[PDB]
Amino acid sequence: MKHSYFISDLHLSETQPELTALFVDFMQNLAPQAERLYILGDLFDFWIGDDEQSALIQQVKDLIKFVSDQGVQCYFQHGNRDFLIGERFSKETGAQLLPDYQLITLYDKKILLCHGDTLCIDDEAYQQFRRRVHQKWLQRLFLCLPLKVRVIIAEKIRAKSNQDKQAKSQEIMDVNQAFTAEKVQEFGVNLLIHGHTHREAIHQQEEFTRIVLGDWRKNYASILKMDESGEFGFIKD
Ligand SMILES: CCCCCCCCCCC[C@@H](O)CC(=O)N[C@H]1[C@@H](OP(=O)(O)O)O[C@H](CO)[C@@H](O)[C@@H]1OC(=O)C[C@H](O)CCCCCCCCCCC
Ligand SMILES: [Mn+2]
Ligand SMILES: [Mn+2]
Repeated sequence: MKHSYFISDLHLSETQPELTALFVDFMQNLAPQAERLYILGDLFDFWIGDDEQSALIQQVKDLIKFVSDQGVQCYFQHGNRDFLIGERFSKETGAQLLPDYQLITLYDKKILLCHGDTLCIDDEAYQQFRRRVHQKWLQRLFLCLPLKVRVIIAEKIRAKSNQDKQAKSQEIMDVNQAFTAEKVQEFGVNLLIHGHTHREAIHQQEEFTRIVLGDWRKNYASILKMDESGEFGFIKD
């Protein structure tokens, strides 16, 4: 039974070693038997450049490389927490980098993949911040700074973002339905998979189905599985 997995929004961090354990069990016991593994952003709590080094980072890279070298096709799509991942991280892990939208053909299904933050177009404060940090010239500037200063910048940008979110309603921090519907029509799909919005769900709209990967918490790993029988669903337990 050929099958593939979809995960996102793990936000791996030394502060939370409960998820890393869940990630190790998934990568060592289920991922090797998969045909493809897609990681749709927010694998790390934050990413400040491909020269980051730590016991947790070298662990996570190893798990991806071990799954990849066994013939599993691994893909990474950027999230908002780790959009700085580049060509070096891709070579070290085997995970091929996908653009912010990617149409795939899997098990006779046309599927649109994105992280999910580009669909929250009513969060205008976030979208303006997203346009700035995605400019290549400023990213080259940021990566020229020493490793230690970028971490504090990241920890404080994280800190501000935690404040601004409590200033926002839940509506504008979720996906705009009309825009999301237009995306699906642009790519000609009946199936859309994304993360970012934290709320694991499967919405069976009339025109299409929208699968939402949830956050990983200490007691739950959100893992979507599709197989060649055309079924899909989240690995419970
Ligand atoms: C080239 C520069 C490199 C910088 C490297 C950055 C390294 C760290 C990046 C991770 C931070 C990331 O969490 C910020 C973010 O995206 N938050 C949005 C998101 O909230 P989450 O909890 O992360 O899901 O989802 C929420 C719902 O959609 C959304 O609301 C949040 O958006 C925010 O809260 C952002 C704040 O509203 C504004 C942020 C301003 C902070 C400083 C801006 C200065 C611009 C810096 C330019 C150099
Ligand atoms: Mn996100
Ligand atoms: Mn996230």
